Amino acid sequence: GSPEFPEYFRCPISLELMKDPVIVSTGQTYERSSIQKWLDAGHKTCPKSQETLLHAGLTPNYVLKSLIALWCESNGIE
Repeated sequence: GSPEFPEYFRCPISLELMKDPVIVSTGQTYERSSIQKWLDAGHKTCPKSQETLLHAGLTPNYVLKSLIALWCESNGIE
């Protein structure tokens, strides 16, 4: 029983959790402030195993916001 999950709720970036979650190639959905922080730096690899995103384009994924927004409501996480 551990609250460990890559997506859906908290970001694996720094356990900040996401509000507006952004999808990128490779199918990652993390918070823009965490992902685009390093993607903008010129890198395009996932934080999991460094799966090269190849095409670095930020596609806003609205599926997760209502979910993550639910979890940071349970615990004030950021």
